[PDB]
Amino acid sequence: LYFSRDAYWEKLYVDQAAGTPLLYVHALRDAPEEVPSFRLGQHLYGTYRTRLHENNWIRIQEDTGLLYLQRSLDHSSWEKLSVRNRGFPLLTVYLKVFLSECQWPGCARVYFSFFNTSFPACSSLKPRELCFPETRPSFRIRENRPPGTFHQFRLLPVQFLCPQISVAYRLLEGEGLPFRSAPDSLEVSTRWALDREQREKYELVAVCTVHREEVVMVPFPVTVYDEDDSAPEFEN
Amino acid sequence: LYFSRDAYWEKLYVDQAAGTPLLYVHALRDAPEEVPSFRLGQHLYGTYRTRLHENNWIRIQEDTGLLYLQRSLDHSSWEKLSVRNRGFPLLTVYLKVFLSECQWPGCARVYFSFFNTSFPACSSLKPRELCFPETRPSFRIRENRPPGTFHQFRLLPVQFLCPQISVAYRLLEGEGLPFRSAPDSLEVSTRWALDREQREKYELVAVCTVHREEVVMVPFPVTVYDEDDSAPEFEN
Repeated sequence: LYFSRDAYWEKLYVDQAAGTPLLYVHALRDAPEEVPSFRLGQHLYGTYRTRLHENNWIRIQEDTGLLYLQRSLDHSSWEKLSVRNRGFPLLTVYLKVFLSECQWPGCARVYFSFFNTSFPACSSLKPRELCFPETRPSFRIRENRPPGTFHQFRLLPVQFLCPQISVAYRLLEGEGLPFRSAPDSLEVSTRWALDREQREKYELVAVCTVHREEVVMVPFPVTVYDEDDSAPEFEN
Repeated sequence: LYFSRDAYWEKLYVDQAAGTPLLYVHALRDAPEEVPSFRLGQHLYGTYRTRLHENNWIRIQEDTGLLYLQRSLDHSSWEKLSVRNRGFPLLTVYLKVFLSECQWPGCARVYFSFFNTSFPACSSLKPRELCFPETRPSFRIRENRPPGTFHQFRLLPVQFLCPQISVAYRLLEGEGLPFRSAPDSLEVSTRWALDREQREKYELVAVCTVHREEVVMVPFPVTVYDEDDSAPEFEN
């Protein structure tokens, strides 16, 4: 089994409610019977991999790969983490996610940009921030390995705190291609095994419709990996 | 052998001359006859450990642990690195430094904050920026292992580009303590083996005198490690 990304990212605010869902990770199969079992590392990490504190706040669903807040992060929580960050401003905190050192394919790092404020007002959010993470993701899919779900598009803290904003997604430029994003689906999956001899790189278009409708589009890149090698491929 | 820090940091600018010296790393001994031999990883890394490019610019002196620019980083160099950073703004780039996955005690990560400008005018620099890195370092020294040099204070790009600014350093609060920073020395060393049963943590004061004299002081923390365990200790 391997993650379809080496790194994930979202934002965390002061005083987000226990019960906020954060994002999903995804593991694809190396053999047909493989089933992921997700678990978190024990600690939260800050600047230059500083070990900050035991993670008392974030949990993952072992079967489905959903990360969520088990306990709210209040002002004091963020202070405990800040003071352990070796003098650097606390800008980012991350966790490790194992699927059965933290390195792809067996471990993903989930990064959260900390914002010292409340989650913003719903009405303040522009379509780009409602639709996709701040930097669009790219994906890793091994040739000649079984197809499966490798992404989910909806921003979970936005769907949770702003449930009155409707958001929908589709792909462009995937016709004839192995990718499925079905009507009303927030998931993206492959349809058949990939093969680097046919295509090494895909670049689809992800399209988000918010609401009066407004649309935002971003590239959707997928690199086809070797069945076996662990080394990251360059991305351009 | 082990590094006396897990992470190092400095700044890099556009168009710094080939031949700029950057900083030293230091490896202390686990047994009396051990001698480090330093080598760099093959690549430069950017945000969330993105593998950016082969490192064509920075070299290290294998015996002494001096990192320096073998080739200037011009506007185009920084563009090659930026475009490989997976859509994230290029703020930090790092290298791995092996002494015989990159994890203490055998591997240190050296981080450079990239500033898209020329190195600043010498006359613009305040004493704090002339004296110490932006976030002060802290050190790791194993109990019951041989003493040795574990830090060097002078900021090498500043000494190189601003040689008309005199800078000197000493410690306070080390009397009776195992630390030596000698008159006119820019190095700090231990004098005898440490022992966690006597002291687990030291917090000295590093004092820099610039030039008319102005002085800046910063804490100088040292954590005493187990002779054997690799796990980072929390720092407060």
